[PDB]
Amino acid sequence: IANVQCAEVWCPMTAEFYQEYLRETARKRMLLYIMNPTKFQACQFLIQYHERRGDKIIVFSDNVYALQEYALKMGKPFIYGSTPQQERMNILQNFQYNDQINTIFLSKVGDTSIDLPEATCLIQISSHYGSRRQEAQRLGRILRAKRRNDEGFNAFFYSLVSKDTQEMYYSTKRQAFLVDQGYAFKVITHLHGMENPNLAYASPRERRELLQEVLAGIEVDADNSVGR
DNA sequence: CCCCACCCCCTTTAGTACTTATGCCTGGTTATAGATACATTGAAACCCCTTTTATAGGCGCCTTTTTTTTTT
Repeated sequence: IANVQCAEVWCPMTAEFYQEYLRETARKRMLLYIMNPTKFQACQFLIQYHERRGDKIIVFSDNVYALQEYALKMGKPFIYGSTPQQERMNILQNFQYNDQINTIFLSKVGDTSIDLPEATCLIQISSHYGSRRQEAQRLGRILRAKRRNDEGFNAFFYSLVSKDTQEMYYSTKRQAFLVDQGYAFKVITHLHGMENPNLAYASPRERRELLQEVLAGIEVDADNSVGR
């Protein structure tokens, strides 16, 4: 069946983002480790790497502010709570059947339930308190073998983690849980050859633009999307 | 170091008011089928042509004659 490589990708906090992360005490600070430009660049690189392989990729964001900043910047479709049934089905049908559209962004509305589509790669932008078990379930529902029976791994799960933030605490936990569940698991601190790609936020000024936008957000913007 | 108090959260479900689509029925004029106005080519139906020899009324129409009225 699907043979899944699980990885955490540890990304340093940009010093400007780390500065504010410390100073801010309300849940607003979650947005600084979520939008950290090193983490965005890692996500962007992984989408490029996998799209070159014609893999299908779902990127999960539990936070709507982040869902849009990522998807719109990377020019990928996104689905969340207010997305109409018609537009949602357009996007899912595109993901499933149109070879030009192989990456989509989905929020907490994905699990569960509408029918999560199948993919070969699942990237989680964030990690939080506290459901290790909902993560493995979603991984299981989404990931299908890329049709590479010879290969060691034919599907891929990545969880992006910001260093020096509360995100890391969730890591020793996730690693233990996933391996105990029978998964191959590793920690990636440096993505081989990100410097051969043209990724966003190469300049301090572009990072500062995003930083201003994050600082303008409120504690409400840093809550997970809730849905019943 | 231990106990008590305060702060922040997610749980999902029940209310009636408000908006959108479907069925409702309703006022023009347009598209159909056949007959009417009628007009078509077709045909049949119609009177018309050749005269005679006698009888004797009525018929209408002609130019010349006589009488009456008008004007000078």
